[PDB]
Amino acid sequence: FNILLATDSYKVTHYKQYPPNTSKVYSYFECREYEETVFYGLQYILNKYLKGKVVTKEKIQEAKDVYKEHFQDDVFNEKGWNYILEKYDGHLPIEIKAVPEGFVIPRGNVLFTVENTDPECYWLTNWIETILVQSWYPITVATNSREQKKILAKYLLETSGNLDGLEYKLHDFGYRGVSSQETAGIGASAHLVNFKGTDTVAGLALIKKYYGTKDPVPGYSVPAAEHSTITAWGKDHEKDAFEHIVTQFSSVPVSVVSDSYDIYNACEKIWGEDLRHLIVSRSTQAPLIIRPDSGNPLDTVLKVLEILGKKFPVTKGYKLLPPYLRVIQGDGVDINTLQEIVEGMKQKMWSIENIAFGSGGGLLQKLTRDLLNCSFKCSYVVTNGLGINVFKDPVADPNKRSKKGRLSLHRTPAGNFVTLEEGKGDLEEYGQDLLHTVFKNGKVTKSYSFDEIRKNAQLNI
Amino acid sequence: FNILLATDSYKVTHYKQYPPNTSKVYSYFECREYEETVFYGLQYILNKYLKGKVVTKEKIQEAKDVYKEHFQDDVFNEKGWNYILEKYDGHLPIEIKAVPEGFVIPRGNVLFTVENTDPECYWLTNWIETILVQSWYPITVATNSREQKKILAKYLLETSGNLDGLEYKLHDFGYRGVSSQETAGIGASAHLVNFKGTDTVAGLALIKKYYGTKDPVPGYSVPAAEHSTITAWGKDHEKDAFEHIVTQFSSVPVSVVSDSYDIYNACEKIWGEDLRHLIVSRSTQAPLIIRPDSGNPLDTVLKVLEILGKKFPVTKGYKLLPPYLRVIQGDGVDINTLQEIVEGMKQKMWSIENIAFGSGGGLLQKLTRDLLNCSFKCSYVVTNGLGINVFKDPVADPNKRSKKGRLSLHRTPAGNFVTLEEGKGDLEEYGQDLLHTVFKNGKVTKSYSFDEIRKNAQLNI
Ligand SMILES: NC(=O)c1ccc[n+]([C@@H]2O[C@H](COP(=O)(O)O)[C@@H](O)[C@H]2O)c1
Ligand SMILES: NC(=O)c1ccc[n+]([C@@H]2O[C@H](COP(=O)(O)O)[C@@H](O)[C@H]2O)c1
Repeated sequence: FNILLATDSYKVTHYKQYPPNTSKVYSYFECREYEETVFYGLQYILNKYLKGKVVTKEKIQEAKDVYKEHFQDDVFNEKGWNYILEKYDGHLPIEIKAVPEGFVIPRGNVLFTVENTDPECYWLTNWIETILVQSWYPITVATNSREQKKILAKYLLETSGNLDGLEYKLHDFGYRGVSSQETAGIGASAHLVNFKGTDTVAGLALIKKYYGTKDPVPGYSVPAAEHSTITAWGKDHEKDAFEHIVTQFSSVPVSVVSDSYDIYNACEKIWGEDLRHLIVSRSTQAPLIIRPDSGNPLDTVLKVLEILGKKFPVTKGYKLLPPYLRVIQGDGVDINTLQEIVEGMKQKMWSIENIAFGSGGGLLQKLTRDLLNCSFKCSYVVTNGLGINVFKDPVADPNKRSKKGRLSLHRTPAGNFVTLEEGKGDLEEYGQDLLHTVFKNGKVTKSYSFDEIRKNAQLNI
Repeated sequence: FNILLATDSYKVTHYKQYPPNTSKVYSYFECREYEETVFYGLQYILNKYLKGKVVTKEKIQEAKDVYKEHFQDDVFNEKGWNYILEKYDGHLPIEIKAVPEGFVIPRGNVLFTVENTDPECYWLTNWIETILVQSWYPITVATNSREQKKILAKYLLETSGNLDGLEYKLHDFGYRGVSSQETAGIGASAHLVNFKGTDTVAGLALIKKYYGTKDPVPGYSVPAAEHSTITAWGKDHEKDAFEHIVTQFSSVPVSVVSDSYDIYNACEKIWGEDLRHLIVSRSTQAPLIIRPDSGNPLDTVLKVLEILGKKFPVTKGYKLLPPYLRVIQGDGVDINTLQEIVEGMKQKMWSIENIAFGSGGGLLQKLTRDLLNCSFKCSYVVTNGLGINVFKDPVADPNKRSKKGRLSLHRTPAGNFVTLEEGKGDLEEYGQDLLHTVFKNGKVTKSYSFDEIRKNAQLNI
């Protein structure tokens, strides 16, 4: 990894575009005004990509040769980097201030800020914008996940009276659905800020390496079948597949995909008759978890619950299946369908304790920077020894307006958050800044554990 | 990276669910029936994650410790992996056949197959499904990027009778909008299969390391301004920013974002009057590229085109701006809005040679496995010494039905593609199988250069 090659190309030519005599470039990151976002992921970026000696004679050479060919010109600021190499032993003269990871802050607030600690490197602050803006992913995943947790708590509570098992209603199935091995780990860890159910193993590695927890692992899983593990027996032997797997994993929870050929036939006949004796004998701590994987998410769940209800003993006002029988909808689930499904179940008078959800692509991939409008902007800049407040303000789009001057975040007397502009924070009217330095001159100054982060992101419930 | 930790959690328990006496598991990947996909990206995966000695005593122990806590049970198939370490020195007893990369194949066709080469490793085939499926991303970006090229080619050919400069009509801006550094490079290289304009430097590295090109680099870029490059000067001194920039880059093409305050009160006044002399004086090889970044993409472009048309000399029957002035729409661009904009310009009688497009999130992030239905499935298995064709066929979703038995791809006598199922491919009816062994027993057996891929992915016309 060469940080000199980890930025938008045009940013290579920027050092020649700022106002002469500029000794400071101050920028900030916000989820421009999901009215509530979870701040998570910076630490990962700090350690893995910005910490220590990121500049070397070799890397400078490599960049030089690349850009020379990339621009068909020699715009690369070779001298600017050698400076950092020769004076700071390849460490970035920058200071990043940010809110504690895990913090739930309303939109339109400053989350973190970046500024060069050396006037000569006034061009460095925005050079690292590209790599820093990717924190949108961890923030969005955690937030979107947390909002799904809210939807689940609301309905689980309404239909059962408690939230027993909430931490496991949304299971991560997004490993194969994301765009890369790295994205898998980042996103899966973001999801674990809110839940404990995951099949995206890469998530456990990242958390262990960059954040850490008291317990051995942040998330857990259970044995489960996949289509190949069923179809391999042959269509005529689907029942044999089911019987084998349930017996193999008899003393623990086990999920078996039942839609290989006909999910309904499977629930009514196979599970409800042919193997019924193997199911009802199951412990409450190790139930069978039937798993549909096709057709309309809400219709299939209701139709599957309706059938199992005629084959098994169904019992606050909502119908509950036997403690040894459960269902998991792990197909076509995203924040929107999730809402439709629980509301759809609530209507049909089905308790939510009867179900769990598996979300992959909709949980870790179908997310974008526009969702929370994660943006990095220049608000302050010193030119000719004079500090002026800068900002954009497109005419045809008042939403894209950025904040002005030096920023700071404060806890308001009423216990809320307020972001102050134009250095007004220096006047601690609402107390001291909430943003703390987490990085400075190649050194990670402040770090948080996954346990802290999890605590900070708890729901009000 | 630990391949023993790079799979979906439930796949760790699959070895105990397969039919007993199973010696082989044969699976395939396809983009279930965008009626034409660009196969690209496997080579990156094979070399970086599957090649060589990927199994070691350490990795076995690590994987064992994690899964013991993850499953709260000891289910990890330690004996299975030790066998691989002792028998093949950590090399994966797997063989992967695949259609040449860059190949443009219609959908519903097998793109690559996987199977174990040693009976005791029948479980390995689907253990690596998770990591192999992520190839959906490169395949999708490249395909989406190629379809957009078709659109640009169609309208640029009707408005100017020549595809000159098509290669640079769609610039990659998605570096910051993507979920990770690795995704950025993977996706960027994918886009570069069809174009040469990019700002996502990560892509140049990956191509150089895993594919290689005749030329020094796959993509190129030109100097461009950023909002902070304009606003740093101050609201009142926007014209100064513009002048300084166009001057700094007076001999090379330059892009200047001009919507920081008022896009229209910038093209008519500043660019059309105040600094017009610095513009009409520019070379055809270093024009001024005006860049709006907000408001309706189509409307802003059309309105900006009329302004510039009434301040500069305008000339197949379609309007054209002086060779020293051009426009790039680098906001709100995706496959769909791209079509609309080129369409809108056509109805307004403007030539496409007048504009270029920059796409970020829409290009590399707003995509999922759903788009092309990229799926990995088991089609052939050998149990009790006999091989049977297997597959899924969900009642409620005919679309999710999978192919049966050993597969092969063939070039029809009409220069088309066809997938022969049930090993019927052994019969040289339509020639020889196009799937080539690319990986076997831990070694990459066949590779392609980026030049071959681009060649294989070319468009008709
Ligand atoms: N434990 C499990 O049953 C499990 C885990 C991971 C992925 N998957 C499968 O892959 C899919 C997830 O990917 P998407 O949600 O992105 O389509 C699911 O629909 C499911 O069929 C299943
Ligand atoms: N050369 C360039 O002008 C350039 C390069 C990379 C990113 N960008 C910015 O980032 C945006 C693209 O990212 P998204 O389309 O994903 O929001 C553009 O609208 C632009 O404002 C601009």
